[PDB]
Amino acid sequence: QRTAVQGSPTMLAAISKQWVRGAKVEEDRIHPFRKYFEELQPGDSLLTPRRTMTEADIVNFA
Amino acid sequence: QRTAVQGSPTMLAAISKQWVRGAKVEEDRIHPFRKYFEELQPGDSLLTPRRTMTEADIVNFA
Repeated sequence: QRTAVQGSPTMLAAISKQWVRGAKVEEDRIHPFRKYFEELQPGDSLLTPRRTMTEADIVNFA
Repeated sequence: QRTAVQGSPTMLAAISKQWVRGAKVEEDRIHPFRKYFEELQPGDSLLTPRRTMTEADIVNFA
């Protein structure tokens, strides 16, 4: 049976057992790549540091 | 016999059978480096695209 489910993205993430855009995340101060398959959960999240783009980056990449 | 030939560059190119500065050119929408010797004519010309110089280029080349 095909069923459309409406709600907030966190509710839809819990219903789907998959993270969706705009759903609550969880941060762990362990990088997600260091976790084994069983230790990972949908919604485990990492905010990286920043990188400022330069004209030098355009030149070097091209 | 040595002869001085005065005229427009285009006339001098046609007389010389060599292209000279300021003479009419022919653009062909096929890159000139793809033509065999016999297909090439003096005056076959290509305008390339542009490249903007940057401080990064000075640094990288130095």
